[PDB]
Amino acid sequence: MLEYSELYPIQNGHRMMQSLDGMWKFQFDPEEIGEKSGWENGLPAPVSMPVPSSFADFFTDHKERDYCGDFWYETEFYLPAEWRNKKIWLRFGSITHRGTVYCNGMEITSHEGGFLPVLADISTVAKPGQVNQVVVKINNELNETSLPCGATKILNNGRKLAKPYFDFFNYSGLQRSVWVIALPEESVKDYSVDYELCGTDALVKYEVVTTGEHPVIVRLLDAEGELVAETEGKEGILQVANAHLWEVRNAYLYQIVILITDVLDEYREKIGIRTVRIEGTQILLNDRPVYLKGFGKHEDFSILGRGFHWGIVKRDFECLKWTNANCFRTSHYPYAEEWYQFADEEGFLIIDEVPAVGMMRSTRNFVAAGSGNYTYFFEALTVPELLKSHIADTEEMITRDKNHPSVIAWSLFNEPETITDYAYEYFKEVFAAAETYDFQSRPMTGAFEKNSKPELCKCYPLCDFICLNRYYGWYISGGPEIEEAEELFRDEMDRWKAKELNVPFVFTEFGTDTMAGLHKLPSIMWSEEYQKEYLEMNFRVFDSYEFVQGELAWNFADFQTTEGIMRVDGNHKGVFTRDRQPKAAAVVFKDRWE
Amino acid sequence: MLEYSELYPIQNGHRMMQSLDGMWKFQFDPEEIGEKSGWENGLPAPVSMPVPSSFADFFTDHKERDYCGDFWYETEFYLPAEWRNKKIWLRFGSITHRGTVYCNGMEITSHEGGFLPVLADISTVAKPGQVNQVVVKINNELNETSLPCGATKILNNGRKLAKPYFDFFNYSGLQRSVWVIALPEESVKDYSVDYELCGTDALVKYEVVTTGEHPVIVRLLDAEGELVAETEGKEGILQVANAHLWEVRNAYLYQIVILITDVLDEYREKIGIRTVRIEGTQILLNDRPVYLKGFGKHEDFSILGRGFHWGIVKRDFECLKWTNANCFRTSHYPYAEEWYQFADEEGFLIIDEVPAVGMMRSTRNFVAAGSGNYTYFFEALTVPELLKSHIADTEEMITRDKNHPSVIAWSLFNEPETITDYAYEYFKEVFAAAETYDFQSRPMTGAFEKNSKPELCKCYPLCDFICLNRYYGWYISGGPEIEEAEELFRDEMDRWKAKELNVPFVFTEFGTDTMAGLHKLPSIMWSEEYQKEYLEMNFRVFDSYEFVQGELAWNFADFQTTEGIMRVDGNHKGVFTRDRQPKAAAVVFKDRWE
Ligand SMILES: [Cl-]
Ligand SMILES: [Cl-]
Repeated sequence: MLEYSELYPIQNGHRMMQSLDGMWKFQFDPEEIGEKSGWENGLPAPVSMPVPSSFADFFTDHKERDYCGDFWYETEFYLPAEWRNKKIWLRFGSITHRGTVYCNGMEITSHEGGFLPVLADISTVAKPGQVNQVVVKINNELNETSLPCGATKILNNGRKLAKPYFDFFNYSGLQRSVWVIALPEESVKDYSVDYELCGTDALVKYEVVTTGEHPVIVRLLDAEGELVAETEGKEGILQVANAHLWEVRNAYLYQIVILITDVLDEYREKIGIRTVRIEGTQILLNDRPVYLKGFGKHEDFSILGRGFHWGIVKRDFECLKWTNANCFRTSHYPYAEEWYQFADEEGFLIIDEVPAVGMMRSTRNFVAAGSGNYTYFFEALTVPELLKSHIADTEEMITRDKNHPSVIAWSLFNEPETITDYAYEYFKEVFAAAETYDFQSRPMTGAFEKNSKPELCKCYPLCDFICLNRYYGWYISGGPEIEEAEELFRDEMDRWKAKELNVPFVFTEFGTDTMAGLHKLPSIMWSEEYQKEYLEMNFRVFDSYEFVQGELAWNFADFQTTEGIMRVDGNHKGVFTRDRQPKAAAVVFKDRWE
Repeated sequence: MLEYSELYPIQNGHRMMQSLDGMWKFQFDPEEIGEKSGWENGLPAPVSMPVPSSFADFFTDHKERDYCGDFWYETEFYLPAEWRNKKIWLRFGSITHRGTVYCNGMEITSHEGGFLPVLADISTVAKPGQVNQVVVKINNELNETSLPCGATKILNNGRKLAKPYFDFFNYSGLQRSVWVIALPEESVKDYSVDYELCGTDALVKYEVVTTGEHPVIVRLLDAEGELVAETEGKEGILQVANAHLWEVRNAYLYQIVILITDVLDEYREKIGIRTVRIEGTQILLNDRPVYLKGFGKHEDFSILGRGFHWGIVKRDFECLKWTNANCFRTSHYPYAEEWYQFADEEGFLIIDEVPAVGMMRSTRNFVAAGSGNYTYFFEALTVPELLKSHIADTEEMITRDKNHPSVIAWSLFNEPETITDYAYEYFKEVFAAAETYDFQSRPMTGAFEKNSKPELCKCYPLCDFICLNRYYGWYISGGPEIEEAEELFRDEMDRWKAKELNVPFVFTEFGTDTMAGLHKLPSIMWSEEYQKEYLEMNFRVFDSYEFVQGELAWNFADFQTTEGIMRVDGNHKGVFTRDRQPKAAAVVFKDRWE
């Protein structure tokens, strides 16, 4: 279990917080001489770099956009003098992909994983009342011992080029907000809630972790601040009579309030009373079935790359609502915590995905996810280091996101090898670990490439429901062969039906690249009309199987990828353009999903 | 030698001609029951179809655009009564890809090859003074015994889908003009001219073929109609003193006049006195070196497909002149005869290409032309039938085009297998046959894919000069690897240099797909800026080798291809858009080629 708290920062009497967002100093370190040359003390010749954002798309030259290797940030903040006697942490929403944090010259901690928060305890070096310095050494290379997976090519000048095993640009930097926070010396470290429904009434079971021994009181407030339940102890049950349940696209948020007393700490968070259970082939939310309708997405916008902005969230949610979606998948990595906060208010359902993408050794991975070629990926001697990373990223993800009502499943892989017992052994461990970290035991899943065929795949028995990525009519029998493609699709769904697994299937990826404004009569692959015809055919197949309980189309919006001959300025399978405007097919979803 | 004349039709006393262009009747024959059901007599339920044009892009539904198999045309013309006693032929500029011609109910002839004229002698069935009927059964399937090569997929309904081994849409139909012509019973069938330069003076050596025994007189007129030479005999030498030579981008056309006498026939054609010789690594035109600057092209325009229109020629030549080009390659098939006629007036140099494309078994042939995978193509038992077709298409091409001054080389293959003695044996025969059909023995060549490596290729010793297709910085080390690509290019050109072959090299294909209006700073593959950077780098490499004597960039204009995931509405490697407007890179050529 973890040496820090994953809880979002708040500001009350006992807990303080100050934003470090703004313009930082930035400098590339291509010869990797920073540590030995005093950069922990300040950067020798930096530039200005916005935070949060991704560094790549600001520059005007290739070597800098495509930089791969070591690079540094530095900034300076004044701590209020009133934060003596408090524990003081730096909280980075993310450090992509790995980094060591230095503060006032001292190395505080290093982290691996570029999509989950990083906590640095600077209590012993922070100078309250004075100006303080923070310096972060970051690395954005890809390998097969960390997620997401890939490789690093050295070119003739010795400069490094990222060669990912995934299909999305390797944005990196400090992409999410950065805080400095003050906690009490005895503090709430973690807590977990589970829900039971008793007719109209409800139980909120909870457990609490603290950095101390003092008694804990837990209060639960309704939307208007009035009290509805109170229990003493670090373990308890809250009784909410005539409970107001969090519903799909109709949220109700209670407020939990955790206290440590003699009052030493207070933590407050919005939660939603709802239950998630798989009965047979159905997904039950509050004991009634739900059908998932929505999109795979990316944290991706012009200029900012993966940088968080609230304006992107607002628009992306006003578009999801306009299509009448109810659900999205945080593909292929946990998002910024603000996305889940807002999903909670709006009643969207989230499949939360750990970044286990790239577990097949292929640099053009999307044509290759149906080629039939096994890459011997889980037979290699780096696999134990990889497994340790994957489990640690699952643990940090679940701890961070488990108390959001919108999060209803965990996706623990996208398009890996599953056709050999080497991969069963691997994934069995991962699921085992995820089952222990989630106090609610909500459904665990992953998304399968076409190569994980019903006859050969070893891993679908680990899944509570099964997610399929399928491109019938695009990478398989596309264009004039599109009727062959429908058959082949039905052929496979027939074989899955024949297995009588009695579990739900969700299509988590299907789509066509579509250039906005390419019209052709008759339609051709890449036009707007072909996208509509494609979707109308996948819909017919989905609607032919009682156990298909969900469609998450790929993608919500055009996004940026590694450049290559099959990628025309990124990936054009969006239903919206990258500036968040709808292609002709968005209307297809809107109508179907009403 | 051939049972018909390849000479363009003219109209004088002795030779008459009438156009059949207009709206014809058209009908698909998917069950292939036309012959047995009386369609030779008239079509049972036809539609209207323009001639010349390609049928595919008129329709609004897939099954008809993508039709593959048998299909029929029919029209009706009145012959003047005055054409009794004349021999009467139908002349189709083309019938793509194969066809049997019926006239007034009788089968006249069938043809194989879809890019060269088809002559049908209807003398014995034509009814002068009445209305006559012509009916053509056509087939547009692809195989490995005819050119260009491919395959035919049967889908689940039994309908056929063309699966070409080449990268261009399988347009088909009656794509060029169609005449009915009247000849004298004793007529000029063929003639050939060769040129010698004697200081300021010149010799036009000629031979003539007739369908008879009567004496032949040959006259040569200058631009203004005045006489400059006369010789009796079917074999002769014309002495032109103070000759006016056809020059690059500065043409002079004399007029040859062939007569049969007692006067029984007259044939007239414009020719240009010029010489083509390869001395060492130089291409000499009129004994001085020339550097080829221009484009590979296609017969390709919106709506019309491969249909000929003079307006396309005019605009395409006003664009070539604007880029300061001097040369193009009729890739990948002989064009309509009007293109060469106009090249003669404008002084452009032409590499004339027989349609020997597809001689490697691959349906995504352009990523595969550098993959390294041999397809065992010339070891197969269809190869002798294929060779017979290729030689017959070379023979018909050369006979048709040999007397154009603009035609200065023959390309006899594009991107075939060359790395085994199976293919040497094949191509040795082809060159042997082409050498016999060309009275001027002008240079013979072909274009090589990257897979025909210097160490392995068996076929470059047959070539008078060597043509290379290379995509360094696009299908090989493109994008951020573009400096690796330059090296690799130089590595190969170094190996060719080391072979000290002392022959000229012409790059006949290099380019990048470029979406008009995609700008990015820094540039990415597919943008307009990347095209410029690509070209500026290939130019540096070309300019580093004394023996590179030509650059023909691919392509002059965006054109239509089989639809697929790597083709965004056709092929975007044009320097012009398909509507004949310039991308940013066209200006690069303009400046370099002044
Ligand atoms: Cl640059
Ligand atoms: Cl249709």
